[PDB]
Amino acid sequence: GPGSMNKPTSSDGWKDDYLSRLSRLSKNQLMALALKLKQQQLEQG
Amino acid sequence: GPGSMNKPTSSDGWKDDYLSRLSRLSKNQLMALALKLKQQQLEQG
Repeated sequence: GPGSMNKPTSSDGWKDDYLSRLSRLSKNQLMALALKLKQQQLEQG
Repeated sequence: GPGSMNKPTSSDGWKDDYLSRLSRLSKNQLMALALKLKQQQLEQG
């Protein structure tokens, strides 16, 4: 395997781990994260 | 024209309205929003 995780690399199974980790943030922290994500997708392209 | 600055100081106010609207979403919906932003910033740039 690729590491401690049993899942294959580069597959869309990262989305379940992203929802798993996102739920752990406080209300201010999830807002700071989503804002930091939003400004990146605006400055790209 | 020159690339600097990437934007003027004007119209930074979208960020405060983005925080204001992000706080209104349910636990599942704020994660769907952040995931929709994440897959875009991974495909872009």
